[PDB]
Amino acid sequence: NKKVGVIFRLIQLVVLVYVIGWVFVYEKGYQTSSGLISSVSVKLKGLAVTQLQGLGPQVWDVADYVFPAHGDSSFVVMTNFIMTPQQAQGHCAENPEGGICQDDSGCTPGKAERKAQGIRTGNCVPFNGTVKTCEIFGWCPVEVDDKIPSPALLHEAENFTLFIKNSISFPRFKVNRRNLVEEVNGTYMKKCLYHKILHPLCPVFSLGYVVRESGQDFRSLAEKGGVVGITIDWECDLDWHVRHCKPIYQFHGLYGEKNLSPGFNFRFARHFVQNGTNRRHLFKVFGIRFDILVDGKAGKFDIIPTMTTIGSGIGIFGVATVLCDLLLLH
Amino acid sequence: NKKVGVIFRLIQLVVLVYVIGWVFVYEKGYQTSSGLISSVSVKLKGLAVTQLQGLGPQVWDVADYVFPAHGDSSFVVMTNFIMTPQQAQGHCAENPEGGICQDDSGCTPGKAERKAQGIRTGNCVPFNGTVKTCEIFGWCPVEVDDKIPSPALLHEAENFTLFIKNSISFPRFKVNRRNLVEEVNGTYMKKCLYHKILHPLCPVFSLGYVVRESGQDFRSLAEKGGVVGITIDWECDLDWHVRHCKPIYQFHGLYGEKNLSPGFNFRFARHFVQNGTNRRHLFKVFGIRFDILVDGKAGKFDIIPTMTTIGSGIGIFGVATVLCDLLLLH
Amino acid sequence: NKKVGVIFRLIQLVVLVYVIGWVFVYEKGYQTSSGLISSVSVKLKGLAVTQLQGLGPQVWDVADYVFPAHGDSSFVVMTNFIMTPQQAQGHCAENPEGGICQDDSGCTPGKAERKAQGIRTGNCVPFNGTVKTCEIFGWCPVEVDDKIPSPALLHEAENFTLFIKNSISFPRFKVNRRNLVEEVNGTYMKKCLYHKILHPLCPVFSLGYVVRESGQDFRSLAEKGGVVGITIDWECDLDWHVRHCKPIYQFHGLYGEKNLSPGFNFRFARHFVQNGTNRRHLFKVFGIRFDILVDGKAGKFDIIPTMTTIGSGIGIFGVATVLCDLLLLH
Ligand SMILES: Nc1ncnc2c1ncn2[C@@H]1O[C@H](COP(=O)(O)OP(=O)(O)OP(=O)(O)O)[C@@H](O)[C@H]1O
Ligand SMILES: Nc1ncnc2c1ncn2[C@@H]1O[C@H](COP(=O)(O)OP(=O)(O)OP(=O)(O)O)[C@@H](O)[C@H]1O
Ligand SMILES: Nc1ncnc2c1ncn2[C@@H]1O[C@H](COP(=O)(O)OP(=O)(O)OP(=O)(O)O)[C@@H](O)[C@H]1O
Ligand SMILES: *[C@@H]1O[C@H](CO)[C@@H](O)[C@H](O)[C@H]1NC(C)=O
Ligand SMILES: *[C@@H]1O[C@H](CO)[C@@H](O)[C@H](O)[C@H]1NC(C)=O
Ligand SMILES: *[C@@H]1O[C@H](CO)[C@@H](O)[C@H](O)[C@H]1NC(C)=O
Ligand SMILES: *[C@@H]1O[C@H](CO)[C@@H](O)[C@H](O)[C@H]1NC(C)=O
Ligand SMILES: *[C@@H]1O[C@H](CO)[C@@H](O)[C@H](O)[C@H]1NC(C)=O
Ligand SMILES: *[C@@H]1O[C@H](CO)[C@@H](O)[C@H](O)[C@H]1NC(C)=O
Ligand SMILES: *[C@@H]1O[C@H](CO)[C@@H](O)[C@H](O)[C@H]1NC(C)=O
Ligand SMILES: *[C@@H]1O[C@H](CO)[C@@H](O)[C@H](O)[C@H]1NC(C)=O
Ligand SMILES: *[C@@H]1O[C@H](CO)[C@@H](O)[C@H](O)[C@H]1NC(C)=O
Ligand SMILES: [Ca+2]
Ligand SMILES: [Mg+2]
Ligand SMILES: [Mg+2]
Ligand SMILES: [Mg+2]
Repeated sequence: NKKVGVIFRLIQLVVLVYVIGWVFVYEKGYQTSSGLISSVSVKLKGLAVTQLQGLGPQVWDVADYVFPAHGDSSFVVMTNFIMTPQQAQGHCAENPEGGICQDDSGCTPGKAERKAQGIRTGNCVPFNGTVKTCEIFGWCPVEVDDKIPSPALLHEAENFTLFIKNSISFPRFKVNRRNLVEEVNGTYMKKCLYHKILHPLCPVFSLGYVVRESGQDFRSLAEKGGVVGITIDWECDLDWHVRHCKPIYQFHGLYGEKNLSPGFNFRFARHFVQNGTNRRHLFKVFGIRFDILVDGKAGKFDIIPTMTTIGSGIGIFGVATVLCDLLLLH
Repeated sequence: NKKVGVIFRLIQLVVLVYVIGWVFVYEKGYQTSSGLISSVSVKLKGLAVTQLQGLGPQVWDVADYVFPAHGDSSFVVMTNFIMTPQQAQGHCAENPEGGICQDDSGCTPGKAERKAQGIRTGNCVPFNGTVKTCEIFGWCPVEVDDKIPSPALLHEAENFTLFIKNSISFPRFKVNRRNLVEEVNGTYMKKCLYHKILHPLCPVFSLGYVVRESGQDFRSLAEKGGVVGITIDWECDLDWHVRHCKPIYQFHGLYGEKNLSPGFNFRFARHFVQNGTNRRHLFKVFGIRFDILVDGKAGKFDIIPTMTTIGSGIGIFGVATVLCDLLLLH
Repeated sequence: NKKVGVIFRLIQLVVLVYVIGWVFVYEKGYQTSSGLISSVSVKLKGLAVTQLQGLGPQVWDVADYVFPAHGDSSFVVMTNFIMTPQQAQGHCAENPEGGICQDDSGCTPGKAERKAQGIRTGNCVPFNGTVKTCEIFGWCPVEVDDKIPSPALLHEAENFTLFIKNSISFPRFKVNRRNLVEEVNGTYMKKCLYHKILHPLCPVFSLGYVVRESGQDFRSLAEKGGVVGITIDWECDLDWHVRHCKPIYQFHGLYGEKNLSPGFNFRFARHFVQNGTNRRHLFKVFGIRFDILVDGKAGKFDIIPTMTTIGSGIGIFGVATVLCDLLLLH
């Protein structure tokens, strides 16, 4: 019965290497894990000029296309918009999307149950020469978004510069880290663009590069909106120096079927007073949605997790020996 | 004895079924699990007309009551508000809740330590015919919010239509899903409203229906504000087809004591220039805020989790056999 | 030997006391834990007057320095700003930090690849008496933010009052709780300031106190920006009365190296129409970023977790007895 003893010793050494190698080195059992508190700050530096027929050139800056101007992890960068200027409340025709009337008797006074555009007065007024729509009480210039410009108005926003400022701190270990690692210098930040292989630590991200890394064409998203997911990973080992701690950036493309509700869009208004009359400008903005999520874990050596892992390894070794003895007994 | 062997085989088959079933089949240990990256897009439709005393009708559209116009998981829908128009900086009387003075000597120049309304000039001026308040420097049309209208101004927002666009993707499995499931055909959305049993996949949610599902009456919340929590679950099995992956919507009502701090409210201003003077309109908006949280888990068959579960089951079987033998030995 | 036997009995009773005490009493294994749904509401009460050279006093109320006026867990409180008023689109000189030209031939028509400030017409115009900059198309009053005032403009915002309204609910146990505990009352809320020892339940947080508890001086964070992280813990036991459930507030300071990108800052603009011409006021706001994160769990007695913990304890006791017997055999 020497071969059975050799098999027993082989199982013994295998489970020993498993409990000493996988639990300690691979899983970092002797270390302890703690969460972090993260705050994301984003700033854009880009300018795009859009010229519309019958209107002067429009200058767009960081305050314009960044609607969360205060700064948030979730922000929208405007790429295409539909402008309905000089809106004023009054009795006027509605959009043909709500309904088409051939006579005043067909119109019913009240409010539409679904997709209401205003309060119908019960009269049928011609929206244009061909068709007629119900008269409603509201903003007289209706947003007609049936025509979307195929070339993106803010097409210059493809190669803009996006700077992400992320500060993370572990309360258990009392260590504060920032995306600006020691390998990040001022002269380096002056001229650098983020790359997956060349410049990973450069905190300046190109919007077109971010969109292309996610797997989406920038033009199709700029046409009618899009969603891009950015994730920052702070997995690091505090047994080494804090210089080794560096963030990892991953880009994920969030998209759906193109036939049903493609892209991301919303409507906002700028209220102003002109000539003593309250007016507003309505914009249907097709912009790319950027969501930043920060998840990180830090491991530092501690005696209690080490002792617990040693006890678990001893228990696993004992269970393995007992199972081998039972298999030998048959 | 025979009973000893019967009990032994019974425990054997019980632990075998346990390690091959609940542990393996029910808990789905043969599949790996990972998180998702989610982005929430919300769009509101519906119009409400509010006619104030001594003021013309005010038309409110999606851009108006939705203050997060860009689109976020946490958004506030206006249901009631208190409007103080034409606010200009100057020297004027303060609110009575801040302080009541009977003479100029009682007033003290400076700023209030708590609940400051303006820089006190140091003179006692009559707020109205009966009482007098300290003169302060700031917006002279001071907000008087002691009277809240019992009927909600934007009470038509009960049966509005809320569209939620959620795109989730699992980076581990590289599978992208959207709330617009294959059952959603685009024409179904034209005439569907979300229901717990009838229309679970309709992406259009009625605000009143959501408030009722949360366990609250819409009128009481619309009067003085409210908080409603919406959760979306994406638990699915990747071994089946992707069509089986469907989101589950749950509504939670977040409330508290009605006596102390009832509802939810905030204050914002719209700055404009009229007649060469900087003026603003102050609104105390009593509206219901909706917080959308997305959590999902996907499982797909993998060999390593299966092997680990098989090893754990074999270990548990061995431990159970040892314990049964020790118990039968007595 | 009897001594070996009593040693084995001592070891087994020790491990039994361990598995019965640590798992049940200390770790609360007999009860199950679930997550919560949290919504954070913040309200600021404070007024700061900033007087600029050549401009009248400016009143900044809650609606002014709270840019997320609708209310969110992540909000920025304005403490210092650089104001550039009366911005209009035109052909004027650019900022000298972008480029300096000595002749018209040096200028290149087009847009800058990095940090673009506008569309260069191609002519070199004098920015001031000494130096000349490239003429660009855009907002003529180019922002000159080289000089930052050392005293914070909104330095009065140090001892302002911040009220946090957090409502949490556990869907598994259907228990709803709010940060306003039964001990907190209206008279207490009228006059109280949060303290770690004196007033832990007071929901009114002083901004200066919050910044000092995080470990940062308020002056530098007000001058050049800062980030402060607030965490709310709702760890509670449902075996006791709901009165014992009270939130715990912790403040974490998120900072980085001062040499490279110190503090937090953003840029926003207010659009208005004056004299029939579209104009805007651009502000470079240096403010403290406040992030509120809520994480908590609740535990209530259940039979299935208790039975599972009892089974695990019996298994651990059996494994320990088997290992002790194997050691005694050696
Ligand atoms: N989106 C961006 N693209 C390119 N560079 C950026 C961007 N954001 C910041 N930077 C650079 O990082 C440096 C430090 O950033 P910081 O947060 O101090 O901005 P800032 O200096 O206040 O902005 P500005 O350069 O407009 O004054 C700046 O010199 C700036 O040039
Ligand atoms: N809140 C809502 N209530 C009801 N239907 C909605 C809502 N939001 C969107 N829809 C419908 O869903 C469809 C697809 O949504 P999508 O994001 O394409 O809107 P859209 O067509 O860009 O906006 P609009 O309908 O204003 O032109 C639209 O035809 C629209 O009618
Ligand atoms: N930032 C704050 N600082 C000090 N006290 C506050 C603050 N926010 C709210 N409170 C106090 O809490 C009480 C209840 O809060 P609530 O949300 O009802 O405010 P409110 O009464 O709507 O606002 P206001 O007091 O301005 O009318 C109020 O009486 C108010 O005095
Ligand atoms: C009038 O408006 C309708 C709206 O759908 C459009 O189909 C039609 O072509 C328009 N006619 C003219 C002459 O513009
Ligand atoms: C791409 O980047 C360059 C900068 O080198 C810029 O000039 C160009 O306009 C960008 N492309 C688009 C489509 O904006
Ligand atoms: C700063 O770090 C960057 C990293 O690539 C490096 O290229 C640059 O030379 C460094 N500058 C100094 C002054 O060390
Ligand atoms: C004057 O204002 C005070 C404020 O509380 C109010 O109680 C009182 O009724 C007012 N008097 C008149 C005549 O409006
Ligand atoms: C309920 O919905 C209907 C649409 O069918 C609408 O007409 C009605 O105004 C809604 N109720 C309220 C109180 O808004
Ligand atoms: C699309 O799916 C919906 C799901 O309810 C169904 O009612 C509708 O008939 C379907 N349309 C088509 C054209 O299949
Ligand atoms: C002109 O502007 C430049 C910008 O850097 C500055 O250095 C210089 O001192 C200015 N000269 C005068 C006279 O203001
Ligand atoms: C500190 O708080 C007091 C209120 O007691 C206030 O008067 C003072 O202005 C505050 N300090 C600063 C620097 O704002
Ligand atoms: C309000 O709460 C405080 C905090 O302990 C307490 O001292 C005070 O007695 C309470 N007042 C009332 C009326 O309950
Ligand atoms: Ca205006
Ligand atoms: Mg449309
Ligand atoms: Mg009040
Ligand atoms: Mg600068």
